[PDB]
Amino acid sequence: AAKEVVVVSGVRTAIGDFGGSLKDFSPTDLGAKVVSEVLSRANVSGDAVGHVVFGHVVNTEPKDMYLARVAAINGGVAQHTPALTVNRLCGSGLQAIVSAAQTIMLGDADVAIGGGSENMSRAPYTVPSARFGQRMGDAKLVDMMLGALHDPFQTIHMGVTAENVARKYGITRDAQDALALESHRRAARAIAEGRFKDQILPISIRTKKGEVAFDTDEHVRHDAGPDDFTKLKPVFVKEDGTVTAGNASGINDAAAAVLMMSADAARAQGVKPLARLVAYAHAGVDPAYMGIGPVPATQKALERAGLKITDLDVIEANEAFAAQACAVTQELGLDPAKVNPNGSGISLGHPIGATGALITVKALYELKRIGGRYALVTMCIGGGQGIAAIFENI
Amino acid sequence: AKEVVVVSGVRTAIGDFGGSLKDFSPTDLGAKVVSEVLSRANVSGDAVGHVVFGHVVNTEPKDMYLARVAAINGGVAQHTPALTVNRLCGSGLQAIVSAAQTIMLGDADVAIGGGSENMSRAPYTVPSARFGQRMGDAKLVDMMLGALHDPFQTIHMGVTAENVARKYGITRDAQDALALESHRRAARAIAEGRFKDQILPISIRTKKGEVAFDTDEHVRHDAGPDDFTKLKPVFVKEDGTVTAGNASGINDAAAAVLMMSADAARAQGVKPLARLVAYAHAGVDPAYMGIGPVPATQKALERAGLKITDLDVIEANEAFAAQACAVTQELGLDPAKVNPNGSGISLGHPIGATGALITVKALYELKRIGGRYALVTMCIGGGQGIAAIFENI
Amino acid sequence: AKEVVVVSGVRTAIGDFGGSLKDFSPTDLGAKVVSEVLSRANVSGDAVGHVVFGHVVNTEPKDMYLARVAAINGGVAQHTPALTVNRLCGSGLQAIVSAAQTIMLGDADVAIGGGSENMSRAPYTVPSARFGQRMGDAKLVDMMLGALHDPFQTIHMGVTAENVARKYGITRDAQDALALESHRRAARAIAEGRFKDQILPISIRTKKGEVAFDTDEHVRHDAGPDDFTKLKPVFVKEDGTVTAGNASGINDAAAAVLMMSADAARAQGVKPLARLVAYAHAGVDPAYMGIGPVPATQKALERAGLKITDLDVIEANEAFAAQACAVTQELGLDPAKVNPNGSGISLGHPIGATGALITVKALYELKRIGGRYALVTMCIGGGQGIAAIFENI
Amino acid sequence: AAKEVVVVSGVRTAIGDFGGSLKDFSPTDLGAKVVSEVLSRANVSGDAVGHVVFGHVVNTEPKDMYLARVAAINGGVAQHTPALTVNRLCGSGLQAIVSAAQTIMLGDADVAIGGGSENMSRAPYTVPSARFGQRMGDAKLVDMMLGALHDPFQTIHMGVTAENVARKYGITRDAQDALALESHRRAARAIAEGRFKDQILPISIRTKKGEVAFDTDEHVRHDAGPDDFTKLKPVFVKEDGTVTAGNASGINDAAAAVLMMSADAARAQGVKPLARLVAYAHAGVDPAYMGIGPVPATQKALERAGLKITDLDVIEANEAFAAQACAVTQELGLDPAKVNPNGSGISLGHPIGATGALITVKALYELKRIGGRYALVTMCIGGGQGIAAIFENI
Repeated sequence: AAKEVVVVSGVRTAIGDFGGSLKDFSPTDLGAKVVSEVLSRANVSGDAVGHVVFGHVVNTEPKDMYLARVAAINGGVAQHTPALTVNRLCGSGLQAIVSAAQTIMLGDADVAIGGGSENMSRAPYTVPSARFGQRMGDAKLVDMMLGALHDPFQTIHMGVTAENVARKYGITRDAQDALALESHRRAARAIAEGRFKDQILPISIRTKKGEVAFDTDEHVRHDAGPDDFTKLKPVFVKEDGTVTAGNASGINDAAAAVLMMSADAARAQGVKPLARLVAYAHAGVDPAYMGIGPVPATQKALERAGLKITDLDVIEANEAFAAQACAVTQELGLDPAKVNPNGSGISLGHPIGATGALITVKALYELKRIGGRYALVTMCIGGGQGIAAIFENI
Repeated sequence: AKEVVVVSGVRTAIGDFGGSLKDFSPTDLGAKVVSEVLSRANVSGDAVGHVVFGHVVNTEPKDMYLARVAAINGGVAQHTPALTVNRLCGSGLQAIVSAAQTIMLGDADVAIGGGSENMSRAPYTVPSARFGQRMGDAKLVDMMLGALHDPFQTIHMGVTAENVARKYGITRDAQDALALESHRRAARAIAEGRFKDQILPISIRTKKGEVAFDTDEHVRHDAGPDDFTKLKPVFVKEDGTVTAGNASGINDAAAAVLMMSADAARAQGVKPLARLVAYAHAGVDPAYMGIGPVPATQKALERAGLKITDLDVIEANEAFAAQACAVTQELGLDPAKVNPNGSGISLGHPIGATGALITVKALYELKRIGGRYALVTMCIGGGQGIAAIFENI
Repeated sequence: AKEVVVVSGVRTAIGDFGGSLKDFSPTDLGAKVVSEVLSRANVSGDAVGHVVFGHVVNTEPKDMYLARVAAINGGVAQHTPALTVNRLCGSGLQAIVSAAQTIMLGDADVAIGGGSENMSRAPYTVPSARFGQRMGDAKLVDMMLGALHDPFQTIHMGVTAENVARKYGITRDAQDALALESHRRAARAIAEGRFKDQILPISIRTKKGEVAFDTDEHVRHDAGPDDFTKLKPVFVKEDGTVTAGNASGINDAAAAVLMMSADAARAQGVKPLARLVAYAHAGVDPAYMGIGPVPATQKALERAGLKITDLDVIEANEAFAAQACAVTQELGLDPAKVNPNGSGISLGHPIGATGALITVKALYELKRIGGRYALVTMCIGGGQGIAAIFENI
Repeated sequence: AAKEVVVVSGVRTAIGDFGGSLKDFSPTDLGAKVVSEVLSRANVSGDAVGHVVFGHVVNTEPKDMYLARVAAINGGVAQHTPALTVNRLCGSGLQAIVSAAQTIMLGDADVAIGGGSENMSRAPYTVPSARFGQRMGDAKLVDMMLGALHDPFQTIHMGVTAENVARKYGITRDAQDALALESHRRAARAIAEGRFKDQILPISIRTKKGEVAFDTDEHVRHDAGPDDFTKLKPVFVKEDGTVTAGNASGINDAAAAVLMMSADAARAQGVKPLARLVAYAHAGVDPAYMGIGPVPATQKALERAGLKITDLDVIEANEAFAAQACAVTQELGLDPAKVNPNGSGISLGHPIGATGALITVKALYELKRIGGRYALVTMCIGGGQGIAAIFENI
């Protein structure tokens, strides 16, 4: 049978705004930082890692095509360890964990690191005409960030797909604004109570005034009220819009990782782990309704775990758009009080490829905060997919 | 872990840098090979549990969706998950392994694994363009050349080939000898038609009319040893051995295989190419990445319960003659069974697709000669190797 | 106002877009023509009072220094002031006028006037690159095409040529007739050697060895009317008449003349080409810029006390057959005396240099036929014309 | 003989910082604004202009290759008026005035506008490899602003040539800092007393808070003291430097213009003019010592006017670098109290192609402020030139 997967350690950076506090840190720099820190939290030597897998979507420089391997080596993992970079768009961070968990389940590794890293502030422009020349007439610099945020089949912003989902599932503007506000208030409470302190790795940021520690998610508005979201205008369609800058996730910079071991290695070393992996599942949907991807993915994951919605103490379902996040909670019958209890993409940000690893970290630490048992991690995926994993606190 | 059978496979002909496939984006070539493998396996696009594609150099925004776009435009139903993987030069074989893992773990009964790369379309980036340069000249960065540079010492992959030539005693004469033979085996394979059945022709729009591109165009059909000894090194100024002639090209191509669980293949009455026996991965010193195949192959043979002499076909990519000679030498392989129809030096190296493409070759060679076991392995920039073993059936 | 004599002049052969002079920067070509005119006039580079050069499209930072770089690297002493002027297609003749003005006003006894342009090397700009684009695709702007667009209506200069064809009754047949004849006159001039003495050969580095570039390469030597009537318009989709064949090319070239006060020329025993009789400028509707030469020429003939029938040589640049036919028609000129050896359609239009270059032609034609008065005029994008009249001596 | 040239009107914009308040106004936009305003100040119809000449160095867009003609037409000058753009680097603004004055002197025009316009914030990057392609390996985006500030013969920054001049002419660091400080204090006094109000055309600048008037030279430090310049480090050479960011001119955005007429047209219309043109002169020098160009140019201009240094009531000599400006004043024997009495490039900025027209405006208004008679306008020129003009208040 398949080997049990234990998540022994996890960490994330705080999440930086677009053009904000992490804009000078490359995706391989952020990835190496979380690799070194998960190894130290698990008390695992860099020479004892079987596989490294990292999620990552937008290459900012040539090194990023080597991302998992540079993150591993500069993170202190020995050169004999294989390293893989995976891209399942917004779900890459969680995919990387599943992919790393699969090496353990199949007996190819006893230890594996799964992470993600993304720096959207550093997303590049391309010039397709530069290699062979344009010859005459104007050409373009192609924004690879906005490009990654366009559905490749209809060439519409992810935001338009969020409007498709609000329309189809009856998610009003007032519902989306209520979810957005509540996410900022939960995140601001979590910061004030220190709920994130143990799971965040501070980053010292070179400033002209001397070094200061970046250890707080800066996208969060701490003074928010209803009118900050009411006054805003829809941004992605000209007619009958509901999706705004305020009730859509940010675009952001972050990295996160977890370190996992077979259950037998974990036993024999005597680790005090975060959780075990119970099940995962994938799904594809209509690309024009990609925001509801978590629904079938979550259903299939719960079937594989032998669990029901009501057994979930903690749910991290990324708020890519309040339009889709509301529809996900509505179609699955979730309790909004248990979904994203400390905020999510709208308030903390959406550092694409890192997001799915980061919110796994969030779910596992929240399980420990409340003494819960089971957590669901799930996210929608551009191009029309969903991914879900269930973890058990142990 | 369930048994994985490879029922069908296909590849495009390999295009030269700036050549016949320069106008075909990577998702276009990926969609073509997807649609064709579905039809060769006679499998509904509604019956696929997972698509995984390897791809290294994003040429446009759509490429960040490559597997998904390849699957949808190739006729796979929207309900199928789709994943893009990057293990540099091994990405193509990785995608096959990753897709086979979904079947081994019972997450899918049917899976497609493939690779697609168009280096001709590799872009230049401008890292200062979003927030501005402000003052001073800025860089336009070659993402193709950057993909071919080791990220630790910022040296060309070719310098790591010189390192491997030093450490393992691969002379310049030894390299050009392999390079020449690779081209003769390829030209010989093209002439006997060995590649016909595995290649999907692509119609390439010319002013002269419609013309079908179905032949690997990197091959020198008139090659003699003199064409190689006259060239001189290009990666180290003095005391060098790797040249443009004994190193692979960089190229444009796509390939894919369709796989099923053993049960599903039986129930569908499909006559399969091969079965997956084992795979393994290895990490090595990045300065010596070209030797990656040796420990990968050793670990895979261990898991498969085989030895080197049980291998009837070996596709060990020729990234550089300097590396491939050393791989053969260290593993004790029979050069007659290693790349019997050429490899990267003669046929090309369309990186993210190569591992899938040479898997296709290896399976079709097994059928040509009636062999049993085939090894597929390659070196990986950054310092890895990947290897897989297949059994004809 | 003192008398201005043109003692010497020279030009390069005109290169095609992407052709023989594509590797010669504008300051390089400018320095060449400076050094040569000094030596043809036998004037020390220490004796020059002013250098003025016309130039429109900056190809690199040095071009913002063009006149100064051309003068210094051409051997003019550093104590000579140097000015770059831009009156678009008239810049070359403007530089001559501006340099002649320093002599007329007694600010200098010796002055060089010239033009230099390399359109092949015209750059692309990135206006968002300094402070960044932030979000959304950005533009790479073609500065060559932008130079050829009217800045008021953002239409190609060719559309203004269609406007001129409408208003003045210039048929498509009339245009191709001028275009064909321009090419035959040029090929005929090249064959008799009319251009030999005025052209400075430039050695152009080829893999085949050293080869001398001394012949205007835009000329079709085998031209018949059929090569023009088969092409069809390119600047308005329907109801058009201007084509690639009856419009000038865009080209790379440099030219210059050296001038002196009458007294200084006498004292130096130099045998001059001609004297400056008069000049004038005109502004017109930008949508009809191609008719600019007509009022300029009329005003210049007034100041010179001459009429159209006193002109033995006319160099009226052929920007578009549609415009040049109308200029000849409105002024009542004899087509036999207008561009007797071709002009922009056959020879090319290296814009900032053209006005200087066709001044050179006009003066050398006066010597060839023993004529007295020559008119030099051209149209100017944005809606101007410039004209100058010279007297052989 | 040559016809007398009367300067009837003049105007300038305030001078914007690099990336500052004028960064969104193109050079043809600024040029049209000053064209329309000089015409209105002279009470001259746009249909009665004989020639327009504008100085301009760095093309920011295709329209700039038509700069004088777009400035003229969009400024309200009739389309029958010829328009010329001139480039004599830093001296282009004054050259444009001389060139326009020459059309009057030679009887080709009775009215002529001479101006300059530059927007360095909008100076572009080029990509020489874009038209025909780079094929392989990295390429460059070429900074055309920094390129314009490099000597084309040795490829050294103008700042290094300023160090050549300080060395050769014995201009110490303390002298350069004293000149720099004094320029900011004079400029700040001029702003507080309103000395610039009549000569500046306000520009309404679209801001999110509503329209605000840009009418004050923003480069000026109003709170400066000696230590702001002492603390700074040399910027252009590694050894034995004296030239700093603080004692070098800024790079800037501005436009200016004057309108001139033959003396007979001015008489017959009855204008109340600023000044008459007395003489101008040019000079070239060693490109490596370009900063002393104003010395021989000023000497030759004074010879042509039949005047002496001591007849000059007002001197506008552009402070490109305190190193060169000090040497110019020292070699000509000028009184520093009469040179740049209200500041210059170091404190107000150096909007290259506009600078020479702008400081003509400054000199003519200062003549009126003090009832002086003769003003010298002079500037150094990259590549090694100088230009000078003398005006008489009438």
